[PDB]
Amino acid sequence: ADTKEVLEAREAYFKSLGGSMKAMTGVAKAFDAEAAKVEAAKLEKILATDVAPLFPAGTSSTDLPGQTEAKAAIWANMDDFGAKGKAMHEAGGAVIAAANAGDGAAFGAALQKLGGTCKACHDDYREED
Ligand code: HEM
Repeated sequence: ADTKEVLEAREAYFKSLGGSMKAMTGVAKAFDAEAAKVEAAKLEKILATDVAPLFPAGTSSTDLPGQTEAKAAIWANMDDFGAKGKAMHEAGGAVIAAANAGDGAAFGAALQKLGGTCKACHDDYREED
């Protein structure tokens, strides 16, 4: 694709996810049902973004040095990359459901699971440079 925009788009998407994770961690530390539901509503919209089109072949850190942290491995293991993304979506759905139920204990436990999915993908597909 016209490389510039996909790189901006996916970085914006992950940045918003990071912000969401940061806010929900604070809520988990001091559970408040209304704060949890507000963050969940935001996360719900973020998770609706289809990022597949944002990862066209040829946009790795090897192809565009210093402009992205996406490892070439992503395109070498596309099915796994998609599997890891689905795991996050599922874990994220579980967090939203917990927040909407107003269950603090379920919210915290679900948040840990979501965090694990960020790490699982980062470990294999994101540059640590
Ligand atoms: C888990 C909910 C999750 C979070 C949180 C998260 C955050 C995140 C940030 C803050 C970045 C850097 C973005 C920036 O430019 O500032 C980032 C980057 C990448 N991520 Fe991530 N990420 C979470 C989850 C996942 C999952 C489940 C995957 C893989 C299926 C994934 C992948 C990536 C990749 C690739 C990058 C690099 C993108 C680029 O540099 O173009 N992340 N993530």
